[PDB]
Amino acid sequence: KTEKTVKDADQNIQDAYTYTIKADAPTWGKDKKLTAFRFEDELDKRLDFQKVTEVKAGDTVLGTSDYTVNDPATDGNKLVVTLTDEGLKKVKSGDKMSLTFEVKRKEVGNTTELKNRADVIFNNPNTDKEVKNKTNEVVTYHGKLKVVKKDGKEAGKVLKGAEFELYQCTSAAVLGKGPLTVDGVKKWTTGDDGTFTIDGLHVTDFEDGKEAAPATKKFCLKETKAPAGYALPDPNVTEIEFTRAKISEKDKFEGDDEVTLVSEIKNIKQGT
Ligand SMILES: [Ca+2]
Repeated sequence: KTEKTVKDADQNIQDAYTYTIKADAPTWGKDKKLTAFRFEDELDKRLDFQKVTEVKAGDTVLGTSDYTVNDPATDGNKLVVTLTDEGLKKVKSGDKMSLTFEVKRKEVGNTTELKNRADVIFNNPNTDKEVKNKTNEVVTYHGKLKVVKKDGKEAGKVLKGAEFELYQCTSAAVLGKGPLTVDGVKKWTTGDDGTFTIDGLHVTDFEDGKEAAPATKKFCLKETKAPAGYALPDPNVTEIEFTRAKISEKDKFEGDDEVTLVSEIKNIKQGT
């Protein structure tokens, strides 16, 4: 069957991840040859194609002379991987074709979901007819994380200058991997409105194209520096339940839209 898979677990915005397209080549006798075979994939506009990592015909790993790659940036983000005449010679009747390529998601954009589907288009050597087989659709979800720094007492007082790191964690008491780099940044500071937004993070409840198995996967914000005149909170680690359903909630805080999770973190004035 014609199948698409995505390997994206824990890959945030601007982290490389991969798609794989698998399809059966047609069958043909010794008196014929495969005259055309290509993969096509309309990449979501939020993706930046990086490179093809592998093209295989059965167990044969193809080389760059065996296929051509277009430039998705100049073809409306459509990727086309076409077997050359040398590449078509390496294809055996009924071979399982495979294409793996790498992308980066540039931003969350207007939906947490980012879908992908592909087509395999070839000439059937038995009839010389063009055949087009579409894959299933796979989905990758990312959301924005907005942090709003406030004074624990004085309601409505937002605080500039608070500094934070981000970690993977099982809980706020047990930090995992980090400080994480997200789109070249590994430390964020609250601005004049007491906020910053991390655009963006991989959701925890869905990964590699399917629902995640029940697990205690979370993100944690570590406040490393409090605003001037404020004591560093204890605890200074805030855990975030960064799921599709939690992100989708809206109008609970300023800037709380369906693609952003808003986390309000309190600080007590130095000397209480
Ligand atoms: Ca929201």
